[PDB]
Amino acid sequence: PAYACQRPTPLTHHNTGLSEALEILAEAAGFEGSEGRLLTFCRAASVLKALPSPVTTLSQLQGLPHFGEHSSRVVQELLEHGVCEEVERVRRSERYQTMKLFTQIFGVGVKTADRWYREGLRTLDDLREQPQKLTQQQKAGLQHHQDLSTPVLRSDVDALQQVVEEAVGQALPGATVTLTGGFRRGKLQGHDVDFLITHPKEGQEAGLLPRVMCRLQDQGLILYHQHQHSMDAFERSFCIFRLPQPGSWKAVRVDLVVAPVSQFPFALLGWTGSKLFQRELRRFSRKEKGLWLNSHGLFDPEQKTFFQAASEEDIFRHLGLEYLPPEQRNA
DNA sequence: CGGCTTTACG
DNA sequence: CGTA
DNA sequence: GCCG
Ligand SMILES: Nc1nc2c(ncn2[C@H]2C[C@H](O)[C@@H](COP(=O)(O)NP(=O)(O)OP(=O)(O)O)O2)c(=O)[nH]1
Ligand SMILES: [K+]
Ligand SMILES: [Mg+2]
Ligand SMILES: [Mg+2]
Ligand SMILES: [Mg+2]
Repeated sequence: PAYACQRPTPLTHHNTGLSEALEILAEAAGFEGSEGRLLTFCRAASVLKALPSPVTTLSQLQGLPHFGEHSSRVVQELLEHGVCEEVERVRRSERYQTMKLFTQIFGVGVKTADRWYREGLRTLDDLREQPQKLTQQQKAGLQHHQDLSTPVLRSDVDALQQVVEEAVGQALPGATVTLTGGFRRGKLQGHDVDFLITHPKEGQEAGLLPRVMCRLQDQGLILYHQHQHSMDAFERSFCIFRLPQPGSWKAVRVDLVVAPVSQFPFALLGWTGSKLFQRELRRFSRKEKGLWLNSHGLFDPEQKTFFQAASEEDIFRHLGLEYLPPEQRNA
């Protein structure tokens, strides 16, 4: 199928080297402001992730969506020689390495990274030498960069889920906490931990994060937090937690999002990802079904009505798609 | 060409 | 501009 | 970069 939401995409697969190479080119395209090329290379990579066995010959690419001349050439060289010269050229280029370093800082996007690169900056120390030019978010991302570069593990997730569950339960009787993001899709490692919070009585979830954050801050667990007030915007908090470790601690990015229970299935679907799965699903909804999907709902612009969903299964059914559990959304 | 997910908040 |  |  042409859309990633039409096919199961497991976390581990049979074309790891080929997908890795295409995702290098996708990332590099993004660094150069070519978001169309990034999307195609990402889609091509995801098609290989969905295949039931390894690609060993070029003919297997015939008929595969999103494989044109460029993506096919990359696979051809990897099959024939074990490397793709274009990919290796990107890997060792100063532009790619610096843009990857900068864009992985919390608070730095492609545009900021590119400006810093054009200004001649190249290292984290170059950034630190002019703290007056950094936002508070970027200061926090640099302050904690080493820890934030360290993979978050399942044991960290379990520990953070307990402290968030404890704080949410202290802030609002009856509130629930659901692990979302990459760990819900079965990832064993990740860049952060994402939690979705709700309450079974519509409206009772309002005003929750300030209470949650105060209780976390009084335990000394919050190194950074950025709160966004709240339906078409959820209350959200992008945090850096201080996570205890044997004899020490490490900083961990944690995202908290609160949804009213009426919108919980849409929030869970959106925050579970993957990012490409989400994009593909929303593209499918609009272009194939004429319905507008976001993290709050599913809108019929002809009838001018929102679909009330009680589950992710409801949403897949309303879109005419076979249900995919989170572990098969690893597009 | 025209499109490419989503979009309020800080 | 940045954040999911 | 690929699709229509
Ligand atoms: N609308 C929108 N949703 C996004 C975007 N990026 C991600 N999402 C959605 C889809 C994402 O799955 C979800 C959580 O975002 P992460 O925590 O940044 N990523 P994940 O947990 O998958 O992996 P890891 O943390 O290990 O890097 O938010 C975006 O630019 N826009
Ligand atoms: K970043
Ligand atoms: Mg173009
Ligand atoms: Mg995450
Ligand atoms: Mg996150």
